[PDB]
Formats: sequence, structure tokens, C-alpha cells
Amino acid sequence: MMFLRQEDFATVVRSTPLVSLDFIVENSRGEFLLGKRTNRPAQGYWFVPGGRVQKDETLEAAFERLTMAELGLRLPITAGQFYGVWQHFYDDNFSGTDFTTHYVVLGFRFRVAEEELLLPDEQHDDYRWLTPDALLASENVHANSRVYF
Amino acid sequence: MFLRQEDFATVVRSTPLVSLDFIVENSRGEFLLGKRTNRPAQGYWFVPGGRVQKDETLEAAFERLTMAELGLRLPITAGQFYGVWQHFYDDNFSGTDFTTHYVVLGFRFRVAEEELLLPDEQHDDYRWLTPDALLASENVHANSRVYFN
Ligand SMILES: Nc1nc2c(ncn2[C@@H]2O[C@H](COP(=O)(O)OP(=O)(O)O[C@H]3O[C@H](CO)[C@@H](O)[C@H](O)[C@@H]3O)[C@@H](O)[C@H]2O)c(=O)[nH]1
Ligand SMILES: Nc1nc2c(ncn2[C@@H]2O[C@H](COP(=O)(O)OP(=O)(O)O[C@H]3O[C@H](CO)[C@@H](O)[C@H](O)[C@@H]3O)[C@@H](O)[C@H]2O)c(=O)[nH]1
Ligand SMILES: [Ca+2]
Ligand SMILES: [Ca+2]
Repeated sequence: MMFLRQEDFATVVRSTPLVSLDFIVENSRGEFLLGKRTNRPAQGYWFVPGGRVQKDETLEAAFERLTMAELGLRLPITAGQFYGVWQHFYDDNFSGTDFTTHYVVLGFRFRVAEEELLLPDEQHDDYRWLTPDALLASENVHANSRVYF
Repeated sequence: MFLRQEDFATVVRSTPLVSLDFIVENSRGEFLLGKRTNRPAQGYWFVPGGRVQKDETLEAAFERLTMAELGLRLPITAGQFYGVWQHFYDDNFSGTDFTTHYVVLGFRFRVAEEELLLPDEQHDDYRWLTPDALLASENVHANSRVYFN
């Protein structure tokens, strides 16, 4: 009912906007975390960690599930600074190139201690901590992440 | 993308809707509520608002929805962003067999009553209510009352 069967997720992505939380994650030196995405959309691009909110899931609960899933560290929504509403449009989707993906995105910024994360490998094949100037200069960082800086 | 009934049902069953709610003020410090004829929140006084469609920008949705809800097209620049809210209902647009979930973007703006053309498709009556009056009535849905808390 929350994590959908692929068939139902496909209908959802084809038919309506997804709602996601994007995390602008700072370290103690003022650098920010980007992961190199292994899944579509934005496959192969460096992107901020984040993910979609599920059916009947509160934003408070989603924030905890997603920080744990993306960073290996569960944080409460009270730790985040609301960072605006954004919109991400991609010509492809998780399953291929047959339809587009649309996210309405809630940004949240917060600082962590790098040593306390347990970065997972399911959705990203590499992670880097970059300065705003550095990430803004690279076309390998997706435009939808660059705009946060 | 106005979905056929089958796919709207699958969408509502499976994922949050994204909507814009309008906190609309007149020249008397009163706010517009309509008595809803559709589920969810059927039969309650509620602020005007509606869902964002697939591949529709928030800017375009604001124009479409102000026109559809108020009879007057307004650009998103007319609205003052008024938070992210979450509405959970035990019923849905076509029955009582599954729940509806909205992630909601609120917008506040003032209008001249004589410039609106209030439609009758989704509401059977409209009133401009003071915060005190709307807070004192259980016929105003809790999800609208909280905008004035
Ligand atoms: N079967 C199934 N798969 C799902 C579901 N929800 C997500 N997935 C898949 O599970 C993986 C993790 O999904 P998320 O972490 O929720 O979303 P995401 O696609 O990483 O979203 C992030 O990246 C986008 C593209 O860069 C961003 O635009 C977005 O805001 C967010 O940061 C992805 O492979 C996604 O396709 C579901 O209900 N069912
Ligand atoms: N078939 C179909 N029907 C749709 C679709 N989108 C909306 N509808 C239906 O078309 C009508 C108008 O839709 P909206 O204005 O988008 O939604 P809503 O029912 O008004 O939602 C508003 O009220 C909720 C309950 O009070 C609020 O919680 C919400 O934020 C918003 O103000 C409603 O009968 C709704 O069920 C679609 O893609 N396909
Ligand atoms: Ca993710
Ligand atoms: Ca409506």
C-alpha cells in the first residue's frame, strides 16, 4: 500500500506528479553531499539525496524514512530547514523511456557529521562532498540539484 | 492530463495527490469558502483548491485552478505562498472504499468580489467568513479551519 508493486508505480508515474523530499546535506566544513545516480531518471548524474513520499505517509514520517534510506542516518523533520518548493521534469522514468516523470519537490537543508552517515550503495555508485562553487561548475551535476546552490 | 476514471482511481489508491489551496480574502477581512458537492470533504465548507496534473507546472496549475475555482484567472505571482499542508480523508472522489491523501501548497491573496464568477460545479453555496465564524463551525472542515488557527 505504501511501497507499490511495479505495475502500480508505473501507472502512478505515467499519470500524476510524484511528491518528493530533496536533502541539501552540509558537512562541518561547509561542503554538500552529492551521489552519482544509478537509477533513472537523472541516471548517471550527480544529484542531492532524496526520494518520494508514499500513500498515506505523513511528511514527518517520510523525512525519517528517507533520511535513513538515503544517508543511513534517521533524522526528524525538525532538523531540516525548509528550502522551497521545486519541480523536476524528466523525459524518462524508472522503467525506461516510454513515459516522463514529474516530481513536486520539498527541499530541506541540514548539517551532519560525515563520520555518522552510513551511505548506502543501492541508488548511488559514488558520493562526494563538494563546495557550492565546485558543484555549480560541473555539467555532470544535474541542473535540478545545481539550482539549490 | 485529466485522467480517465479507472486511472484516477488507481492513482488515488496508490499515491498522494498534489494540490493548491486558495485562502482568498475580500475587502472586509473575510475569506471565501464553498460548500463542497464532491468527496472527499463532501458537504463541508472548504476553501477553493484543486490538484496539479501530470507534467503541469505549478505556474500553469495556479492559472487553471483560479479560473476553474473562482471564475477568474490569476497568475501565481498574485499569490503569497502560505505553507505546505497534508490532508488525509477516509473516502475518495467516487466512493468510500479507499482513502485520499493530498500534499497541499497554500496560497493567500485578496480579490474584489465583483471580479469573480463563482462556479456551481463543485460547490452548492459560497460565503465570505471571518476567521472567528469559520473557526466556530464544525461544518467547516478541520483541514480548512487550520489555515486560520
Ligand atoms: N516498485 C516501486 N518502486 C519505487 C516506489 N517508489 C520509488 N521506487 C523506486 O525506488 C527507488 C528509490 O526511489 P526514491 O528514492 O523514492 O526516488 P528517486 O527516484 O531517487 O527520487 C530522487 O531523485 C530524483 C531524480 O534525481 C529527484 O528529482 C527527486 O526529487 C529525488 O531526489 C527508485 O529506483 C524508484 O524508481 C514504489 O512505490 N514502488
Ligand atoms: N476522472 C478524473 N477526475 C478528476 C481528476 N482530477 C480531479 N478530478 C475530480 O474532478 C473534480 C475537481 O477536482 P479538483 O478541484 O482537482 O479536486 P478537489 O476535489 O476539489 O480537491 C480540493 O478539495 C480537497 C477536499 O476538500 C482538498 O483537500 C484539496 O486540497 C482541494 O482543495 C473532483 O470531482 C475530483 O475528484 C482526474 O484526473 N480525473
Ligand atoms: Ca532516492
Ligand atoms: Ca476543487
